[PDB]
Amino acid sequence: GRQKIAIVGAGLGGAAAATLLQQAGFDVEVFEQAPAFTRLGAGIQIGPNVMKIFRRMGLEQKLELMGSHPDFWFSRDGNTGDYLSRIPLGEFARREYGAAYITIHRGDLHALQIEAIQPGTVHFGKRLEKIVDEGDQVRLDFADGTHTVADIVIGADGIHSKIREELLGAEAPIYSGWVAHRALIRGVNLAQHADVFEPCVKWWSEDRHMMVYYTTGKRDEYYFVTGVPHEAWDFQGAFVDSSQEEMRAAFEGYHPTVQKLIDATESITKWPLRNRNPLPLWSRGRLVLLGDACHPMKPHMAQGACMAIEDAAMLTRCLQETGLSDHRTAFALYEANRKERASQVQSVSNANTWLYSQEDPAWVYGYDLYGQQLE
Ligand SMILES: Cc1cc2nc3c(=O)[nH]c(=O)nc-3n(C[C@H](O)[C@H](O)[C@H](O)COP(=O)(O)OP(=O)(O)OC[C@H]3O[C@@H](n4cnc5c(N)ncnc54)[C@H](O)[C@@H]3O)c2cc1C
Repeated sequence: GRQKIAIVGAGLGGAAAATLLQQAGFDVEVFEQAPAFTRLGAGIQIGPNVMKIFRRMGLEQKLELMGSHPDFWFSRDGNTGDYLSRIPLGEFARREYGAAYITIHRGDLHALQIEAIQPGTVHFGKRLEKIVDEGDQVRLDFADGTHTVADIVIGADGIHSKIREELLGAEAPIYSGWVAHRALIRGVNLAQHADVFEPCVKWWSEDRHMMVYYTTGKRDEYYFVTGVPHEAWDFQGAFVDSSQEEMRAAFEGYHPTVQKLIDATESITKWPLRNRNPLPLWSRGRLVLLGDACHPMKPHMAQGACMAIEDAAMLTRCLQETGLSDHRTAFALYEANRKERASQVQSVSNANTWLYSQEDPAWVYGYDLYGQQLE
């Protein structure tokens, strides 16, 4: 008796799903390949639509205390500093969308999310190598020679998803012609230029950009992440070190505020971004996918983790409707209730002009996931 869910991947999507599903009364364990838990030294942006999901988890208030609450998102021209858009966030967002827009330290958010999972149910050092849906249950084999069995398996295992591979076979090669540079800035370097350093700003030019925001309400730590054309990635790491000289050449011509940020860094890392992504895969048999395993996308709108967390919330609602004994109905309802919004996000990402002009972002931030009728 008593049915079991195995989740592969303890990233933001897998850890959200584990929390929501356990809080709903399901029996859930999580299997993560990393040998240890790492707090990523990076920021992340979380819109009101996802703060409403952290609310269900009991984490919204804590995240509000930890994060920065920008009053606006500014899009600015990279060369001139002209204001291309002034998107109201802050108290306007709280009233209009029903929750805060925050920017926050991603590693600390991630730790808080894993700490909401029942102790004894998250297993590190478990890299899935083989999975077989035997028809009435699924067996999972890990690289350390252990295994586990479950009634359904959630593929929360990211763009390199092994669940996706077991279903579709080996994915065609995808190359990388662009990178994201990442840096955290603190210090007198930050204090010296605090008057010109706005809380949430995207600096744009013809073929590249730099996004910048604070990670905490103290505004003592300032983060940037870029998107920049780059030669094909052939390094073994998921990242490599970059340098100020690299960044200053890539951002030649940008406004003095951006040059000040580059000069203020101590350590920059570079991350490969894929040129292409496959079409969504939602479920097959006893396997269901969420987040970057399901609908990998270019990072143009920076809503990927938010979409993974929305997936987790909607999947939980659908399993609450059907129970685990009727997983095929749940998995069908999940896809039916997510695919159009995922497709709108895809189409707007393709245009790559999100908040470049003074547009109304309500369709993203005002979305009411728990209000949607599953039908
Ligand atoms: C430059 C950039 C900026 C971004 N900014 C934002 C932002 O501000 N806001 C936002 O919402 N999103 C943002 N995103 C998108 C976001 O990072 C991703 O969409 C999100 O991480 C997807 O979460 P996930 O849980 O689906 O996958 P992941 O975060 O990739 O997690 C997958 C997990 O599965 C594990 N795993 C993989 N293979 C296996 C295996 N075989 N066995 C076991 N475990 C395995 C991995 O180790 C990992 O822990 C950005 C992305 C980029 C590239």
